[PDB]
Amino acid sequence: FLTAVSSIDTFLPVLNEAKLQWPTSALAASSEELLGGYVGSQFYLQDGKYMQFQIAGSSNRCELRQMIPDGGSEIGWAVDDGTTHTATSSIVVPEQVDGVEEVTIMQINSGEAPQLRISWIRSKSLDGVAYEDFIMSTVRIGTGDSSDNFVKTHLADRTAGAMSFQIDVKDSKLTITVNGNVVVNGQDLSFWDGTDSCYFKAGAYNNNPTSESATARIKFAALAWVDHH
Ligand code: NA
Repeated sequence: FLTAVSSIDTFLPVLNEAKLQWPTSALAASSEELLGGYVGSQFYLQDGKYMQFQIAGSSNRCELRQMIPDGGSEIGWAVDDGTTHTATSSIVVPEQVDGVEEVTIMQINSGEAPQLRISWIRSKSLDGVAYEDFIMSTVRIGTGDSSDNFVKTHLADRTAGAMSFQIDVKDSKLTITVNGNVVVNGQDLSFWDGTDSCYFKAGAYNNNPTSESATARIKFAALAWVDHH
Protein backbone atom coordinates (compact mmCIF):
# COMPACT_ATOMS: atom_id res chain seq x y z
CA PHE A 1 0.00 0.00 0.00
CA LEU A 2 1.42 3.35 -1.08
CA THR A 3 0.62 6.49 0.87
CA ALA A 4 -0.21 9.62 -1.11
CA VAL A 5 1.96 12.71 -0.86
CA SER A 6 -1.18 14.83 -0.30
CA SER A 7 -2.10 12.81 2.81
CA ILE A 8 0.09 15.12 4.92
CA ASP A 9 0.21 18.91 4.94
CA THR A 10 3.88 19.43 4.07
CA PHE A 11 3.67 19.49 0.27
CA LEU A 12 0.19 20.95 -0.19
CA PRO A 13 1.49 24.45 -1.01
CA VAL A 14 3.61 23.26 -3.91
CA LEU A 15 1.06 20.70 -5.09
CA ASN A 16 -1.44 23.58 -5.25
CA GLU A 17 1.05 25.25 -7.66
CA ALA A 18 2.09 22.27 -9.80
CA LYS A 19 1.05 19.64 -12.27
CA LEU A 20 2.92 16.34 -12.54
CA GLN A 21 4.43 15.09 -15.80
CA TRP A 22 4.92 11.34 -15.88
CA PRO A 23 6.44 9.44 -17.66
CA THR A 24 7.04 12.16 -20.31
CA SER A 25 6.40 15.89 -20.65
CA ALA A 26 3.17 15.41 -22.61
CA LEU A 27 1.44 13.09 -20.06
CA ALA A 28 0.31 15.05 -17.00
CA ALA A 29 -1.86 15.01 -13.90
CA SER A 30 -3.35 18.29 -12.76
CA SER A 31 -2.85 20.14 -9.49
CA GLU A 32 -6.38 19.17 -8.47
CA GLU A 33 -5.53 15.51 -9.11
CA LEU A 34 -2.36 15.80 -7.02
CA LEU A 35 -4.25 17.44 -4.16
CA GLY A 36 -6.92 14.76 -4.54
CA GLY A 37 -4.60 11.91 -3.57
CA TYR A 38 -2.67 11.04 -6.73
CA VAL A 39 -0.29 8.23 -5.87
CA GLY A 40 1.73 5.51 -7.56
CA SER A 41 5.14 3.90 -7.48
CA GLN A 42 6.38 6.92 -9.46
CA PHE A 43 5.19 9.45 -6.84
CA TYR A 44 4.42 8.51 -3.24
CA LEU A 45 5.10 9.46 0.37
CA GLN A 46 8.13 7.49 1.56
CA ASP A 47 8.79 6.94 5.27
CA GLY A 48 5.95 9.27 6.17
CA LYS A 49 7.80 12.40 5.05
CA TYR A 50 9.43 12.22 1.60
CA MET A 51 7.78 13.15 -1.67
CA GLN A 52 9.60 10.47 -3.66
CA PHE A 53 9.92 10.44 -7.45
CA GLN A 54 10.91 7.36 -9.47
CA ILE A 55 11.47 7.02 -13.22
CA ALA A 56 13.30 4.74 -15.66
CA GLY A 57 14.13 5.27 -19.32
CA SER A 58 16.12 7.72 -21.40
CA SER A 59 14.83 11.27 -20.96
CA ASN A 60 11.71 10.09 -19.13
CA ARG A 61 10.58 12.04 -16.10
CA CYS A 62 8.38 12.19 -13.06
CA GLU A 63 8.47 15.91 -12.51
CA LEU A 64 6.39 18.74 -11.10
CA ARG A 65 5.83 21.75 -13.37
CA GLN A 66 5.01 25.14 -11.86
CA MET A 67 1.41 26.33 -12.18
CA ILE A 68 -0.53 29.38 -11.08
CA PRO A 69 -1.94 28.57 -7.61
CA ASP A 70 -5.42 27.28 -6.85
CA GLY A 71 -6.42 25.59 -10.08
CA GLY A 72 -4.62 28.10 -12.28
CA SER A 73 -3.10 27.60 -15.69
CA GLU A 74 0.55 27.21 -16.68
CA ILE A 75 2.83 29.87 -15.34
CA GLY A 76 5.29 31.75 -17.50
CA TRP A 77 7.57 34.39 -16.00
CA ALA A 78 10.64 36.26 -17.20
CA VAL A 79 14.10 36.58 -15.72
CA ASP A 80 13.82 40.35 -16.21
CA ASP A 81 10.24 40.97 -15.08
CA GLY A 82 11.49 42.71 -11.91
CA THR A 83 10.12 40.04 -9.57
CA THR A 84 12.26 37.62 -7.59
CA HIS A 85 11.47 34.01 -8.48
CA THR A 86 12.60 31.57 -5.80
CA ALA A 87 12.47 27.81 -5.50
CA THR A 88 13.49 26.02 -2.31
CA SER A 89 13.85 22.36 -1.51
CA SER A 90 15.34 19.79 0.81
CA ILE A 91 16.39 16.63 -1.05
CA VAL A 92 17.77 13.24 -0.12
CA VAL A 93 19.50 11.80 -3.16
CA PRO A 94 19.93 8.09 -2.35
CA GLU A 95 22.48 5.89 -4.06
CA GLN A 96 21.47 5.62 -7.70
CA VAL A 97 21.37 2.17 -9.24
CA ASP A 98 23.69 1.07 -12.02
CA GLY A 99 22.71 2.54 -15.33
CA VAL A 100 21.52 5.85 -13.89
CA GLU A 101 24.10 8.45 -14.95
CA GLU A 102 22.48 11.85 -14.39
CA VAL A 103 19.19 12.87 -12.77
CA THR A 104 17.86 16.40 -13.07
CA ILE A 105 16.16 17.29 -9.78
CA MET A 106 15.31 21.01 -10.16
CA GLN A 107 14.99 23.20 -13.24
CA ILE A 108 14.05 26.49 -14.75
CA ASN A 109 12.53 25.69 -18.17
CA SER A 110 10.79 27.65 -20.91
CA GLY A 111 9.19 27.35 -24.29
CA GLU A 112 12.69 28.01 -25.68
CA ALA A 113 14.56 25.31 -23.57
CA PRO A 114 16.15 24.71 -20.10
CA GLN A 115 17.72 27.81 -18.59
CA LEU A 116 18.91 25.88 -15.56
CA ARG A 117 19.20 22.26 -14.54
CA ILE A 118 20.38 21.12 -11.13
CA SER A 119 21.34 17.47 -11.49
CA TRP A 120 22.97 14.60 -9.73
CA ILE A 121 25.89 13.31 -11.85
CA ARG A 122 27.72 9.98 -11.44
CA SER A 123 31.09 11.19 -12.78
CA LYS A 124 32.32 14.27 -14.65
CA SER A 125 35.37 16.45 -15.04
CA LEU A 126 34.72 20.20 -14.84
CA ASP A 127 37.42 22.79 -15.54
CA GLY A 128 40.14 20.15 -15.26
CA VAL A 129 38.92 18.65 -11.96
CA ALA A 130 37.32 15.21 -11.69
CA TYR A 131 34.21 14.95 -9.54
CA GLU A 132 32.19 11.88 -8.60
CA ASP A 133 28.70 11.37 -7.20
CA PHE A 134 27.86 15.05 -7.04
CA ILE A 135 25.33 17.79 -7.68
CA MET A 136 25.89 20.11 -10.66
CA SER A 137 24.28 23.19 -12.15
CA THR A 138 23.99 23.61 -15.92
CA VAL A 139 22.97 27.09 -17.12
CA ARG A 140 22.27 27.78 -20.78
CA ILE A 141 23.91 30.92 -22.21
CA GLY A 142 23.30 30.10 -25.90
CA THR A 143 21.03 27.88 -27.95
CA GLY A 144 23.69 25.68 -29.54
CA ASP A 145 24.43 22.13 -28.48
CA SER A 146 28.17 22.41 -27.84
CA SER A 147 29.36 22.79 -24.28
CA ASP A 148 30.24 26.46 -24.95
CA ASN A 149 26.49 27.11 -24.70
CA PHE A 150 26.45 26.21 -21.00
CA VAL A 151 28.03 27.15 -17.70
CA LYS A 152 28.48 24.00 -15.61
CA THR A 153 29.41 24.17 -11.92
CA HIS A 154 30.15 21.64 -9.21
CA LEU A 155 27.78 22.56 -6.39
CA ALA A 156 28.34 19.86 -3.76
CA ASP A 157 29.19 16.22 -3.41
CA ARG A 158 26.14 14.07 -2.70
CA THR A 159 25.46 13.81 1.03
CA ALA A 160 24.02 11.02 3.10
CA GLY A 161 21.44 13.36 4.63
CA ALA A 162 19.00 15.89 3.26
CA MET A 163 20.55 18.70 1.24
CA SER A 164 18.86 22.09 0.99
CA PHE A 165 18.63 24.12 -2.21
CA GLN A 166 17.56 27.65 -3.01
CA ILE A 167 17.37 29.04 -6.54
CA ASP A 168 16.88 32.81 -6.81
CA VAL A 169 16.31 34.70 -10.08
CA LYS A 170 16.13 38.50 -9.96
CA ASP A 171 16.95 41.10 -12.61
CA SER A 172 18.46 38.63 -15.07
CA LYS A 173 20.79 37.13 -12.45
CA LEU A 174 20.86 33.70 -10.81
CA THR A 175 22.04 32.69 -7.34
CA ILE A 176 22.13 29.08 -6.12
CA THR A 177 22.56 28.14 -2.45
CA VAL A 178 23.18 24.55 -1.31
CA ASN A 179 23.08 23.59 2.37
CA GLY A 180 23.03 27.30 3.13
CA ASN A 181 26.24 27.95 1.17
CA VAL A 182 26.28 30.10 -1.94
CA VAL A 183 27.65 28.05 -4.82
CA VAL A 184 26.69 30.38 -7.73
CA ASN A 185 26.21 34.15 -7.36
CA GLY A 186 25.04 36.57 -9.98
CA GLN A 187 25.21 34.25 -12.98
CA ASP A 188 24.02 36.27 -15.94
CA LEU A 189 20.74 35.24 -17.57
CA SER A 190 20.30 38.16 -19.92
CA PHE A 191 20.34 35.78 -22.87
CA TRP A 192 16.94 34.72 -21.62
CA ASP A 193 15.75 38.35 -21.35
CA GLY A 194 12.30 38.71 -22.86
CA THR A 195 11.56 34.96 -22.78
CA ASP A 196 8.25 35.31 -20.91
CA SER A 197 7.57 31.55 -20.62
CA CYS A 198 9.90 30.43 -17.81
CA TYR A 199 8.81 28.18 -14.96
CA PHE A 200 10.26 26.03 -12.21
CA LYS A 201 10.29 22.23 -12.22
CA ALA A 202 11.41 19.63 -9.70
CA GLY A 203 11.42 15.87 -9.35
CA ALA A 204 13.37 13.31 -11.34
CA TYR A 205 14.28 13.70 -15.02
CA ASN A 206 16.53 10.85 -16.16
CA ASN A 207 19.33 11.96 -18.48
CA ASN A 208 21.43 9.67 -20.68
CA PRO A 209 21.08 6.42 -18.71
CA THR A 210 23.05 3.39 -19.84
CA SER A 211 20.18 1.03 -18.99
CA GLU A 212 16.58 1.71 -19.96
CA SER A 213 15.22 -0.23 -16.96
CA ALA A 214 17.35 1.44 -14.26
CA THR A 215 15.05 3.49 -12.04
CA ALA A 216 16.21 6.90 -10.85
CA ARG A 217 14.89 7.77 -7.39
CA ILE A 218 14.88 11.15 -5.63
CA LYS A 219 13.32 12.09 -2.26
CA PHE A 220 12.06 15.57 -1.36
CA ALA A 221 11.60 16.51 2.30
CA ALA A 222 10.45 20.00 1.23
CA LEU A 223 9.70 21.89 -1.98
CA ALA A 224 8.21 25.30 -2.61
CA TRP A 225 8.22 28.03 -5.21
CA VAL A 226 7.35 31.67 -4.63
CA ASP A 227 7.42 35.13 -6.15
CA HIS A 228 8.35 38.16 -4.06
CA HIS A 229 7.94 41.72 -5.40
NA1 NA B 1 16.41 6.16 0.65
